[PDB]
Amino acid sequence: GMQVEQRTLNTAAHPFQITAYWLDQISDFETAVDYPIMIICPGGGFTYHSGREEAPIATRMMAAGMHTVVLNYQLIVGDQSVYPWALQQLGATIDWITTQASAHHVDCQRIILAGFSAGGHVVATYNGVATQPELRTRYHLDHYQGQHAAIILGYPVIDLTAGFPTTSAARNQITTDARLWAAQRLVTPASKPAFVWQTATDESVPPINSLKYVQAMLQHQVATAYHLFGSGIHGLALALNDQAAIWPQLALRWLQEQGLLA
Amino acid sequence: GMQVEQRTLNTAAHPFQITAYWLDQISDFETAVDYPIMIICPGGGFTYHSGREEAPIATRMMAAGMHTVVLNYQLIVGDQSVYPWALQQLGATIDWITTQASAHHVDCQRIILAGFSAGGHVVATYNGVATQPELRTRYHLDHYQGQHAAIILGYPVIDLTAGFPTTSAARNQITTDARLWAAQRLVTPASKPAFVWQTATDESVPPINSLKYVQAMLQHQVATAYHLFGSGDKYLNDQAAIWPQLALRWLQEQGLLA
Ligand SMILES: [Cl-]
Repeated sequence: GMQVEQRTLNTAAHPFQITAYWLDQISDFETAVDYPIMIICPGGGFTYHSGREEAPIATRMMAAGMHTVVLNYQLIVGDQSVYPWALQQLGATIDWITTQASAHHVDCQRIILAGFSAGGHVVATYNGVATQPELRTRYHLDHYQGQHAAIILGYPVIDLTAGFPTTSAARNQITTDARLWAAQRLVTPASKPAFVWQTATDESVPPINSLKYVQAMLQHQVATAYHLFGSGIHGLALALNDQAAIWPQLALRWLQEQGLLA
Repeated sequence: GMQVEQRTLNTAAHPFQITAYWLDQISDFETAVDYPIMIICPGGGFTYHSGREEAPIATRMMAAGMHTVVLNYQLIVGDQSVYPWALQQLGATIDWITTQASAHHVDCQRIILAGFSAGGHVVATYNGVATQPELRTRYHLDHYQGQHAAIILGYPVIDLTAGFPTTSAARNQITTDARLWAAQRLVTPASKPAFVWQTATDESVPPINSLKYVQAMLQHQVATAYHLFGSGDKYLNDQAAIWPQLALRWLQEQGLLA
């Protein structure tokens, strides 16, 4: 069982919506077991918030014994830019989770960020910025509590010059802050570990994006797994076990290896 | 059941050893089967031929229904170069397999090359050279019959300037033919499909080697997959059990197996 909580949060005068899915305890009368938590930054190419792939992933991750929160980060809608706002909102969401840690029994040493497509850009960029003191200051992230332990990236947008979006006017709408264009360029040995996956045949998000982030992580010897699946079927929305999608099985095992999951 | 055959073969005045592991036919009421075959180019940094990881891998793969041959390609031993000799030996080994195909029931439309570390350089370079008639001529492969359908690469050496060897004298010893240094640069749409992987327990070069090959394959629209579990034991044991499942699935997706 789970409790669903919808909220509208606000930071930096850019309100945003989240849904929390709080996993129930085995008993209300037992000493609490603090569960890890995954914060999901959806896809949607910075114009919408994808749910199609994200909802099944949330379900699967929870069945493994985790809480999940979906973060509907700033979009370009209504002639806005995404940054720096999305980074502040992700920071504010992590902070909010910490404030809920006793109420819903959240292990705040085991906060995992997961980003898909455009959300992958937000997460990957966060992973860089939030782990460098100078950049936290610059993007005002030192106002927030809590930190992530690791990230998961599925078909992430990583470099806004690498094919998505298709035009420079679109890139500059997302942000004119060129420092945030290329998330791989913000990787340092301080970046938290990452599990990255994509399909080789991806015609929506150019695969060069994940190759770029993985290169940089490996260059700085950050703990990293990367799975580029041969067939597009492995990237389809969810419904080794031959009867279930491969990638969640790999990600879960990786989280176990990283000490982030029982 | 299998039969083991040891041979010392010779091409280009550079002898080389192979061992072939020929899967037995079963007497049954299933239709005749010619089995695929995997040719293993071992690791060993061009100074030895590794068996420690290769042996159980050969064993796992044969259990999926394939023959295997192990090719002890040219090393730098005795003040020698690796190339072009290793490519010619691999070509010769494939030719040899075609001549043995009726005797052992080998599906020569399903020859799979598997290269580990330094042997990954041989296999990756071969996938590029042997699929281009002009480079076939240049490296005297025009002479040999048979062609591989796909390759597997474990933790491969791909670009002899991307970390290993650590010295120019070393690189030159492997080969002074700089066209052969960077296998990714020889990828074309004619290159065969490639499955690449590495587990955390694997000791090899920086994985940017693998990434560079895989990107080249993507750029030329050749089927490829890449499974990096980590770069550097219940969990490590498990990775060893998991990657072959992915390899075998991929081989099935490619029509190369069951
Ligand atoms: Cl959607």
